[PDB]
Amino acid sequence: MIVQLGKASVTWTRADLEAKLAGHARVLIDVGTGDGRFVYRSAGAHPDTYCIGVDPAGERMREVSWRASRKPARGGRPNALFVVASVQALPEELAGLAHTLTLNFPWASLLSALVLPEAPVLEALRRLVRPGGELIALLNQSVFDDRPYAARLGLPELSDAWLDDALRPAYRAAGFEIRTSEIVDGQTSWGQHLTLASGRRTRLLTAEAIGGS
Repeated sequence: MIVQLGKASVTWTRADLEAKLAGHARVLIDVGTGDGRFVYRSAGAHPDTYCIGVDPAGERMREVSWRASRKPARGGRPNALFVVASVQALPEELAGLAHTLTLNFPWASLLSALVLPEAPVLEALRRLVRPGGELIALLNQSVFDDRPYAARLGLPELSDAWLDDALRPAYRAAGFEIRTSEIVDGQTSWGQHLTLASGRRTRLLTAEAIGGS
């Protein structure tokens, strides 16, 4: 596994990770974390939780990973970790660790993978989650469109029909049972909505990882 530490990228093993994991009751993984501030904040709010931000561009994470690696009084957060990788090749060292897996405003390709959906991606995310653990997605169509020009199909509205025919089976087919499908609002003034939605309509999707018994 590649870990980001300021401008440095260091190689870690499963063993290295487990040494850090010890002493933490929960594990959070944020996929497509960007600048990583969500993971940095989570680390502060939940000392019990080891918080891992993942992004395929190390440099996006330079600032936060350097800051989180300082002494606590200087802003260090030792239960924070930043890993460079994409959903298309997630590091094996992360398999089965997450209680909570977040996808916050994924770009169009990743958003597509979640709402069409796309089995290989769904299967890939499921590999990160412990049984009984949760996938939480904040979905918004104003994100950056990273898809090739030809792949710009129109994306579906997450209606009950869509959930029933497209998403539930496909998520069950990947090891996930969809819990929540809700519009994040549904009466602020014009912009309080957009601060807490960002921008217009964002929907929340949650699913529980299901295993044997």
